[PDB]
Parts: sequence; C-alpha cells; structure tokens
Amino acid sequence: TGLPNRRYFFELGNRYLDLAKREGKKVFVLFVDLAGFKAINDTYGHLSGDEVLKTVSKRILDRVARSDVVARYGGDEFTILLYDMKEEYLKSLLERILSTFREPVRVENKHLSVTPNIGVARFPEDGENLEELLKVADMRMYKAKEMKVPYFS
Amino acid sequence: LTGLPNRRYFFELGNRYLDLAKREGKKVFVLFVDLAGFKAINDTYGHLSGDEVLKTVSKRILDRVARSDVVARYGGDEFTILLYDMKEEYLKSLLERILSTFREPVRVENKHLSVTPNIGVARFPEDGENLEELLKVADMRMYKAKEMKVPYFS
Amino acid sequence: LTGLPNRRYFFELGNRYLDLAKREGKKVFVLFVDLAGFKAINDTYGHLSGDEVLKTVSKRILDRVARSDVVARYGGDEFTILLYDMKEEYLKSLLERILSTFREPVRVENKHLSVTPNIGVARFPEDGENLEELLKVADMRMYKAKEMKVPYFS
Amino acid sequence: TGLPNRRYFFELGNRYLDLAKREGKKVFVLFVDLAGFKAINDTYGHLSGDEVLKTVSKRILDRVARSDVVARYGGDEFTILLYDMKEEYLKSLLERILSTFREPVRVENKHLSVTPNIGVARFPEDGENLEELLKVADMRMYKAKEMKVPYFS
Amino acid sequence: LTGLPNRRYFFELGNRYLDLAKREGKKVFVLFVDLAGFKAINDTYGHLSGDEVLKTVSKRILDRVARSDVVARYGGDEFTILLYDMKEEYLKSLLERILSTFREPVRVENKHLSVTPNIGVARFPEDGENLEELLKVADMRMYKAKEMKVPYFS
Amino acid sequence: LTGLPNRRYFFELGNRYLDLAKREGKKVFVLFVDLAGFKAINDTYGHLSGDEVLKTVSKRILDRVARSDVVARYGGDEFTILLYDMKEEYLKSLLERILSTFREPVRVENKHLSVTPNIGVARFPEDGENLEELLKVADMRMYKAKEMKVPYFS
Repeated sequence: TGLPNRRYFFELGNRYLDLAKREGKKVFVLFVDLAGFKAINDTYGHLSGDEVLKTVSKRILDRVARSDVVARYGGDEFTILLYDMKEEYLKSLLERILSTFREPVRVENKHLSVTPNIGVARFPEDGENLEELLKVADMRMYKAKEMKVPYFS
Repeated sequence: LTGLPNRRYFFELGNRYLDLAKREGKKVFVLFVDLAGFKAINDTYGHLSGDEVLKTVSKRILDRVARSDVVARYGGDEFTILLYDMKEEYLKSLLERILSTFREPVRVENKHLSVTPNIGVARFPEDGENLEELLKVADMRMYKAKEMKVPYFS
Repeated sequence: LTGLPNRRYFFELGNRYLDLAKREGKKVFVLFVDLAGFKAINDTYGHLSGDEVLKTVSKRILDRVARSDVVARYGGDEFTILLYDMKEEYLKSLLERILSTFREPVRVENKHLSVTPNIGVARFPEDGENLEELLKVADMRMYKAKEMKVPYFS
Repeated sequence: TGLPNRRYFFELGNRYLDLAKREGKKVFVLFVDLAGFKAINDTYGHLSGDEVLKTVSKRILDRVARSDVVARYGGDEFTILLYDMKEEYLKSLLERILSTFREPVRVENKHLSVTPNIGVARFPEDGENLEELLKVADMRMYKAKEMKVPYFS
Repeated sequence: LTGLPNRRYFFELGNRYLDLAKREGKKVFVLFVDLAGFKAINDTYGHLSGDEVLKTVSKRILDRVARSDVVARYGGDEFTILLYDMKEEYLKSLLERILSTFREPVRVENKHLSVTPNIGVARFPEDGENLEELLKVADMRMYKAKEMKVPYFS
Repeated sequence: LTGLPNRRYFFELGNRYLDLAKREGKKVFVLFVDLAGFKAINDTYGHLSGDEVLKTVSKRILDRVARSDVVARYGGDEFTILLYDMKEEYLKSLLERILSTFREPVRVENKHLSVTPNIGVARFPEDGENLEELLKVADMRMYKAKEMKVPYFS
C-alpha cells in the first residue's frame, strides 16, 4: 500500500496535537472501518484482500489534502488526521470517501464489496492525546456500524 | 447500452416535473454533466472502449441519485440529472459524491481510462420556466466551470 | 394521429410519479377509461372512422385534465389517466366532466358515432405500490362498473 | 408487405398536394377497403391474414404507376395517391384493381376471399389536405360498401 | 377439364349470334385472346402443368364475362370471346379486367408460371359478315398487338 | 429537436419527386449544404450548444424554402434541399438568401457561434437518374466549393 502503520501515525499524530495546542486549532481524527473485509480474505485469500487494501489506500490518499495524515490501523481499519480544517471540509471529505466505496473493488475477475463506517473525534473536545481521540472515534464508528448509517460525528 | 434514457424521454419527464413543481410550489435542480476526456477516448481506443466507459459512468450516476431523480444521457460527453424538491445540502453532497466517482480512472479491459467531470446547475423557477431554458443555463454554467478549471458552477 | 403517448411512456412516467408520491407522502389516482362501442365502430366503419373517434376522444380527455396530469392510450378501447396529489373533490368533478363529454355521439364525416365510457379508479398507496398493480385494480373496478351498467367505480 | 404506413403516407401525401397547388394539377385519393378480412384472421389466424395482406399489397403495387403512392392505412385498409392523372387512367386503374380481388387468394391449402370497396376523392374539389380527402374517400367507400357496388367517385 | 367449349361449338353459336345481330340491327365484338408464354410452359413443365394453367385461364375469363357472352378455347395459346350488343365502354373495361388477371403469374403446384395476354378485336358488321372473317381480322389485330409489344388492338 | 426529417425520409420523398419529374418532363435541383465550423463547435462547447445551432440552422433553411421544397438533415455538418421544377433564377436567389443567413454568427446562450456555408448543386436529369447519384455530384461540387474557398458551385 505504501501507507504508514500505527506507530508512525502515533508519532505524527501527537506532534499535530502539540502543534494544535500551541496554535489554538482543532484536529479531526477519523476512524475508518471497512466492513466485508474479514469475509474477503476468508474466501479469496490474502492476495485478493491485499489488492483491495492497495485500492482502498490509493482511494483515501487521492481524496485527502497534502497535509492530511492517512495511515492503516489494522485489518478493516484506517485512520485519517485533519489539522485545522473547516467542518464543511470534513462533511465533504466524508461524502467523497463514502462515495468511493459504493464502487465494488475490481481485483482480478472478481468484484469485491466493502462497506465504509467512519467515526469522528475532535481535538480538544474529545481528548488531549491520539489514544483518547481514536477510542472516541472508534466508539462513534461502532455506533455508526450498529446503527447501519455511514458516519457518526 | 447503459439502459439510460435519451434526450426525448428526459424532455417529456422533465417538463412534467416542472409542471408538478409549478403547482406544488417546489424547486427543481437541473444538472448538466460533461465528462471531458471522452472525445479523446473514442479517437484513440474506439467505440467499444468509449461505450464501456459510458456504461460505467451511467451506473456510477444511477447508484448515487435518489429513486425519484431523473438521470439521462444528453449526447456525447453529456448527462443530465433532474432533482425534484431537494434541499441545497442534498445537491452539494450529490455533486461531491458524483465528482468523487470520476476521480477513479475507469477500467475498461487492460486499460485505465480517465474522464474529468464538469457540472453546471440551474434552479427552477429562478433560472427558467421550461427544461430547454434550464439546460441552457446549466450548460453555460458547466462551460464557465470547464474554462475556469473548477469542478462545478451553481 | 392523437399525439397521445403509449403504454411504455405511461409506465415510465407513472412509476416516477409513484416514486415521488412515496417520498412526499402524497396520493396518486389511476383512472382506467374504457370506451365501449369502439369494437363495433371499426368492424362497421373501418379504421379511419375508428381512428378519427380516437383523435376526438384524446382531445376531449386532454382538454379536461390539469397540465400535470398524465394521459395515455393503453390499447384498443383503453385510456389511462394519472392524477398526482389531487383532492377527491377534483376526481369526482373530473370523472363527471369526462363522462359528460362522451354523452355526445362523436361526429366523424356524415356519421354520428356513439361510445359509452366506463371508468375504474385506484389510489396509491392503498391499492398498490407500482403502476401494474394499480392498473389491474382500476381495470377490475372499470369491469365491475361495465357489468353493473354504471359509469364509474372508485 | 414492404408497404409504407399511415405516417409515411401523410408526409408524402401533403407534399404531393403542396406540389399540385403550385402546378395547378389534380390529385386522386383512393380509399381501398377489403371486406372479408376481419373474418379471415378470426378463423385462420394472423399468419394467414398476413399472407393475404402480402398478396393484396403486391397486387396493388404491380398495377399502379411508379409515381403513385400506395400505403396500408390499417386493418382492411389501403390508400392510393395519383398525382396529375387523367380520369380515364383512374377508371382503368379501379377496374384492374377490382379484377385482381375477384381471384380468391391462395394461402397454403386455403382459397381465401376478399371483396374490394373503393372510395375516390379529388384534390382540390374535395379538400385542401390529406386528412380531409381521406375522410371524403372513406365516406364514399362506405357509400359503395352499403350500396353493394364496387366503387364510388 | 376446363368445361370450356371448342372451335366447332363457338362457330355454331357464333354465326347464330351474327344472324340475330343482322336482324336486330346490333353490333357484335369478337375478341381473339392469345396467351404468350404457353408454348414454353408445356416444353419445360409438361402437359399437366400447361393444362392446369389452361384451367385457371378459362375460369379467369369465365368469371369476368357476362352470362350472355360466349367464351371458347380456339386452339393453342388461343381463346375467343363473343360480345353481343355491348357498349364500347363495356369492351374497354372487359379488356382491362382480363389483362389485369394475367399480370398475376399462375400458381400450378410449387411453380409460379407466367403468361402474357395479347387481344385482338373485330366488330360485326364493319369487319365482316361471318365468324371466320371476324376471327381473321381479330387474329391479325392481336398479331399487330403481339409484334407492337402492346396488350390490345381494336 | 429540429423537427427536420432524416436521410431515410429524404430518400423516399426524393426518389418519388424524381419519378414525378421523369413523367412530367421537369428538372429537380438537389442542394448539398455543408456547414463548416460545426465539428469545432461540438468539440469545444458540447452537444447541447451544437444542437441549438442545428435547431437555428434548420429553422433558417425552413423559413427560406418554398412549401413544396424538401429539406432534411443528412448527417453532421450536412443538410439536403430538393427543388422540384424551379427556375434557375429561383435557385440563384435561394442560394443567396441561405448564404446570407450564415453570415450572422448564431447566438446560443451567451455565445456567438460561427458556421460557414458550402453548397453544391446537382440537376436532374443531367447529373443523374436517382437521388444517390445526384447527392454524390452535389457533394463533389460542395467539396470543390469548400476547397476553392467560394460559397457555392453549380
């Protein structure tokens, strides 16, 4: 995928929060869960599930700003960090990300489907560190997941 | 094939929708979608490739509009969408989700073909009293968007 | 040439009208108009005479419905009318004005040809969720009217 | 049959009338009704009724001039348009058309009979458009039909 | 077979018709009908096929003449028709209706056989005082029509 | 919607007009009208703009021809006009009045679009015995006019 991991996300993440604390800005933390992924690998194997992960990554990467931090958390999960962005930018970004996953992923001669579920947290309101914000965002994506809605902010 | 209706069907349904809006005191949005890069697709890869892109483009629009929204192919790089009594919020979101879909280069065969979307919006009654007038305003506004190198003009 | 649309057009517009009514929380009336005496008109006077009567019948319906009402010819002795969000009062009056029009034997050439109207009504959502369902209820109700020797059944 | 329909007849028809108006010529409009046809389909079916229509068409087509417009109106009905022809040409054409339908049509192992009824209208005398002339011709074929005579001009 | 009378019968009836016309001060038309393409039909398809064509040709002439008109087969491709006291209008129409039947290629078996009609006319008293004289004038006139590639000569 | 007939209608009416001219001993002019600048219009402004220009072009031709003159759209930049029994003076004048109409750039929306006319003429019988032959002569002559940078060639 080329996408960074949990450890990188955490280092950049907290620096972004330190910077926001000093500049008096907000930070949005998105927790993206792609349901249908545990079923893809358990049916088509790792290569197919990995090719879907590569498409998913490129799709997120192409839609975020240059200064936005995208990383893969683990399994069905990706994290996005937005430093000092308007709520309008967020609503639009969520819509454009959800729109991409309406398109079943073409891997080989297969047409694989993933459903997106996104939770949002805001710094400072939801927490003072990345671990706290991710748990709020994870709780909110799980609320969205169980409610059968695309996103919860 | 696309399954998508043509100019003639769009016009009949379109005007009925406007007649209904006139009576109910509602607004109607008319979107003019131009997909740049398409004239270069047929001139390089042929009709089948250009047509396979049209089939994907149609399915992509169809999957994102509401059941009561009218989608049709105007001609060439052009598609028209009609929204009866929808909030401006619904339109801004619909435009974003449609634009997002064309950022994805279309896979036709072993090719990865790119189209760029340009959309113009008109509102009934403000912009006109018939479908021909509204489409001309929307077409003028997508051409403003096209020359300005921006995605949409409302 | 009646100018009136066909079954295929009626179905596309029809279902869109139903999709719109579903969303807006409105009713739709579907009228099934059968003109008895028409099977005898062509078997006696020929197609041109029967067609000239169809042209008068069409113009008579068209002149009495609202701009937003959908009128189409189903087939043979049959016409369909779709009323989006109209009061029951509007319907009772429309049925009376349509029936009144066919009390008038149609003048084709030196002939004075008579047709008797039979109308069945269905209401969306009560009578069905699609156009084929509503047309069958309306058709069943016009046939009840036809056999009962009454003009309409709602 | 290969024969054009009502819509084609009307377009060519009116052009012929526009041309006659300018050139100071007459136009004959023939309305041909083939009685016995409603009984043919109600007994032998569409294929048999259609095979009779194919023979009827070829019979009319073979007897008119190259510049004469022949079309099927609908059901037992055919229309013929004669631009600038002598009344002698018309009397002869009517005789030759009536003569063909004295011959019962051979469809399969069947010998099917149709009776011709023709009405004539003349432009300008009978009307200024094709719709008017066809109604006069239709009225005159119906007079012929009820009178048990072959043609009325 | 055809049931049609022969040369010998035609001659007896023929002259009686002329005797009657002489006394009543009436005209008689004598038609000489030659059907070209008949010598080729028997030489290709045989006697039964050529005979079946003769049976159709006979019935076609018989169905188009008046009850008082004398029809007979002369010889090869030849038939004779006698019209007692008929208007010239009746003759022009009869010739047209006979020519019209032979434009229709004869269906014998799975074959579609073509015969071309050539008719010569003679008038009593002008052209002769007996049937032999009138038939020769009519035969000369059908031969003029045959060579001129026209249908009839009167 | 220009309302203008297509190639297949033009051909049927066209040949009938030629059949009629053959019999009456009259001439027929066949005009092949090409509108240069049209391929550039659709490739820059799109189909709606190019179509609105086609609607204006059609109405402009239709308003300048006689009631008995046949106007049709061939395809793309092309239109065909058929003149039955008209004087050469009528033709020279008609060509001048048609060329004069395209000197004024067409107004579609907020755009001022330019088309340049090229007309080729063929005469029946001199140039051919059917519509296909005459159209090829007219097409060759409009192409001679096109390359010569002149408006018309007869």
